[PDB]
Amino acid sequence: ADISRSEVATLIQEAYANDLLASAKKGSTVLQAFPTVNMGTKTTHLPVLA
Amino acid sequence: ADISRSEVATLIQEAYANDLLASAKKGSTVLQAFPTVNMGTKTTHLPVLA
Repeated sequence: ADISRSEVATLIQEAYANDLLASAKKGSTVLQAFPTVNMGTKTTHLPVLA
Repeated sequence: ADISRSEVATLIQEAYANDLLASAKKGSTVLQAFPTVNMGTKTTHLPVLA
């Protein structure tokens, strides 16, 4: 009688797009706000006036 | 059997840093605010209308 969508299967293709995929990534706040010191070991001692 | 941080003892040296040590020193307010005079002797007389 006629050709439905099911009767032509994969001769109609379904497409892909990635317009919604690219989520942006956010850094640490405290690395942006405060000064860093590089440590070379587990402990550093910092004298402060008291 | 395995090696712990405590089992390594003082092969791991603790570090030091002076980052937090420095503090800015503050001068007298009155030496900023008022006109000063260089004295050459203990006592100076300044007459005023009374």
